[PDB]
Amino acid sequence: DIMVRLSPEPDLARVVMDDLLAPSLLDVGDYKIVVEEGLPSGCPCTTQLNSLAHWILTLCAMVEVTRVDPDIVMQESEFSFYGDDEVVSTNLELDMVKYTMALRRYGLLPTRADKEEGPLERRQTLQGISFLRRAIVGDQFGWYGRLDRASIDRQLLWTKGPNHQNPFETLPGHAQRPSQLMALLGEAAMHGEKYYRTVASRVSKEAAQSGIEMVVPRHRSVLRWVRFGT
Amino acid sequence: PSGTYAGLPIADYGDAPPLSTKTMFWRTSPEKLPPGAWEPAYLGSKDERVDGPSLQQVMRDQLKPYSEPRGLLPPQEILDAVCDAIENRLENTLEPQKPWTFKKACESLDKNTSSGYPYHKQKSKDWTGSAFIGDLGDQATHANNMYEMGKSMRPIYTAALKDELVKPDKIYGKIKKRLLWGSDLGTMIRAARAFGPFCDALKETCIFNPIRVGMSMNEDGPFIFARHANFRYHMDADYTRWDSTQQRAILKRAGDIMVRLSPEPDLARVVMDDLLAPSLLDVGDYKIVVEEGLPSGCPCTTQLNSLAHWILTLCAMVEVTRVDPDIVMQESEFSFYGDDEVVSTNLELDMVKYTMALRRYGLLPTRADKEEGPLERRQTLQGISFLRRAIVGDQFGWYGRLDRASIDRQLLWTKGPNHQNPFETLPGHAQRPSQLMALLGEAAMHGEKYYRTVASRVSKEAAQSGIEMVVPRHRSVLRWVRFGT
Amino acid sequence: DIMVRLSPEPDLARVVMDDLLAPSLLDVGDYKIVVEEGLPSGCPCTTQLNSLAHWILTLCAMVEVTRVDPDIVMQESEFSFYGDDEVVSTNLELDMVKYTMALRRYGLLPTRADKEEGPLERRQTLQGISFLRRAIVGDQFGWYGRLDRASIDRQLLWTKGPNHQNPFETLPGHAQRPSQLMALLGEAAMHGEKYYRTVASRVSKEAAQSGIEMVVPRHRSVLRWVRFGT
Repeated sequence: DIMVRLSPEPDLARVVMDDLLAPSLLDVGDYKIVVEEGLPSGCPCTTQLNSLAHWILTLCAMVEVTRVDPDIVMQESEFSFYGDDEVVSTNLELDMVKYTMALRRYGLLPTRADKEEGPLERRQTLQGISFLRRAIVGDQFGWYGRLDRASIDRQLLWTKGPNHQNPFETLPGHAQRPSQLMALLGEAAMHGEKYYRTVASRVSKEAAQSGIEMVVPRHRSVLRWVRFGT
Repeated sequence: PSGTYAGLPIADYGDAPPLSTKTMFWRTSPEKLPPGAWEPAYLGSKDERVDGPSLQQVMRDQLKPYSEPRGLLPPQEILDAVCDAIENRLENTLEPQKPWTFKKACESLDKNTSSGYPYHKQKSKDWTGSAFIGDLGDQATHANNMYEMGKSMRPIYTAALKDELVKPDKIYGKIKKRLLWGSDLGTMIRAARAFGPFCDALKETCIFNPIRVGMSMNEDGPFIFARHANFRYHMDADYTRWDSTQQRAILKRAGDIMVRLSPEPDLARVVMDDLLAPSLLDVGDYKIVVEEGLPSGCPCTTQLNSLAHWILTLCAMVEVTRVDPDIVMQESEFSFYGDDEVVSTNLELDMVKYTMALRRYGLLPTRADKEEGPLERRQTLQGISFLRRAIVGDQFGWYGRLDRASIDRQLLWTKGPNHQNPFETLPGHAQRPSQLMALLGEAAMHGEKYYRTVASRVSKEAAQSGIEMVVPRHRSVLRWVRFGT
Repeated sequence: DIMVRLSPEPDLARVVMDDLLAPSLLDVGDYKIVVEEGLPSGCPCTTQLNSLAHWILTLCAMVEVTRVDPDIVMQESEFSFYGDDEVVSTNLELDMVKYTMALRRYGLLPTRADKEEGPLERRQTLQGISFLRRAIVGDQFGWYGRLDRASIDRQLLWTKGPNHQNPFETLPGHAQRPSQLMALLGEAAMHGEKYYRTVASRVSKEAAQSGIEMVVPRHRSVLRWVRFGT
């Protein structure tokens, strides 16, 4: 409803929007089945429309529970959505027992992060919450998102290439991993000297057998590049 | 199916469309061609200059020597000695490249020319000034994956007959017509990726290294030939049926070097190992198997071929002279472009033993530019030729000048659309501004008198003509060709 | 006479040239004076006109001595000229006594390039002559002009700067070092390994405590940039 009304062509956008939401047709090999429900996640718009719903579902719960009108909640809160991924920040004194119910009651399925169990927890720090799969971290210089070391490590163990049947198969030098390789250093240097140095272990070797060779940067040197850019 | 086509095994059915019964050449005057004048090659059963064998048959004729017993390998002790020397020299000269992208490889290809197996579409039919879509697109994609993955593909070469001007005999005597191998786009881009960096390296050291592929006769000529002149003895060595007489064993030796100087060697090994594996050739009705000789389709091959050449020659010299190939190669300047060679050297070379060596390898030199041998060598660099140009010893330096008789032709014939009868006149041509110029400058270097008779012909060839152009003065244009830019 | 003939405004050149050659006025401070002879050497074209005379003078003797038509000698000879700077190569059998005598008669003062004495010797080897204070050298790859040891030694020991009265003074961290300092790196490669190491360091020494850091490429890696390219 919202996106159509907000589009330069409401008359036309409506016909298209009705089409998406109409009980959907999903080709699953042997058949095309009718999917009446959930989200039809094909199209371009989709992920925006998806987040838009998430906005609508979070707000409803907050208003249902706190009983403050939705403009005041929203002037008292900072929201972050991306499809299903979400941070919800508010000064309002929200009942977490009462909240989770409303959510579940709408048929949603919230879990206590990857810590298991509730009611959902609230905290008075932002540290620890994450978003787009990076850790939300704050220091003397401001806030930033930091892809965690476990997550960094895998990227060292796997590289993308053409479709094949055995995952343990190794490529050649693969002469197009300098872009990706650089980021890894950046990501690492935000975990202090100890770590970055042992990521300086691997990013070194896997640079020998590759298309070109450059020298590995200094920590403080790359951390700056990483934090304030560019 | 099975199992013998012109001396060679059958492996499968062919998919090659039929041979061109047509020429691209067209006459410039209706005037009756001079006596003994070159003409486009024979065009089969519909050709009207003669009734002769099928093109099918002509091609069988061309395939005879691929089945011939191969010649012998150079002595093992001399073979490695050289090969290790050649690579070290490249290593001391070649600027290391950065790997060729699909993007780059897809760009390199001569877009005006058949796709090969299996669509057989001219490449332009499917390109976007950008990348291959549709048919070739898919073909181009698949091969690229097989590259990065270091997995293998079987080249499928298509066979053709070169449309060119030939000595009239080769129409009215024993009909001959030269064989070409069309590569398939898969092998094409694949080899382009694998071996493009190397060829580029070669390009940008073609004056310092004997492999002159990519050179400019005009810009680079005066200094390549200047290096040659720095040596006492010079020799034509003129080879018959180079590509057919080749030994894969040596093609593998040049393959090894090439692969050794490639950015992604492991990826390159495969491509080579394929290129060199017994070649499948698509000759119309049947695909057959060519185990020996040089498979000529893809990029690379010409540098590959010269590189082999380099080896063979360097072998004979070490074989005969008894000298370490480093010294030979430092008492000598070479020039190879495919089979076209010129060898300049300070070492007294026993011409009898030397020729013998080459023949023993299963090569076929004829006599320099006369009849019968022992091969011979001169004290002077004039008289030798290369890339169809006579090397000239001028006060302003050395150069390449296209011979009189070669000019007469380029004035007698013009390239156009494909037609049935070479003798028709191309109704009021347009495209000559560049080509006319060059031949006017070619004739420039043959003196003031020759230039006049040319100028006039140029002009009535500028009669019914697209651009009403000036004949510049001789002095002026002679300045223009020699010195540049 | 030649320069004018072969210039697009001959009429007007005739003047400037007739001007440029007329008994010349030279301000030495106390007085301007008249110099009627020798080269008047301030003008853009100056060095070409002077080269042009060197040619004329070289041929004049050569032709006198061999007694062959000057254009013939020019097709049995190759010449390089740069003001007073020459290399004369030839297939003509040339009498070194009479040649020396012929020039010293034109009033020239040649000498034996490396042993300071005439008649001028003539060797069978292009190696050991210099041109533009680089020495002619030939290896298995071809010929090249190389700058010698002492000159490259001198180029490290000193550097340009603004005007000053005492030359042992040292300015701060000279920033226009790199673009040159690299070339020095180049020109020493051509003396091979041992020496190149000797320079490789002296280069490190400075450039670090100057602009940024220097990459000191491997000896064989410069040789290729230096000899071949690019």
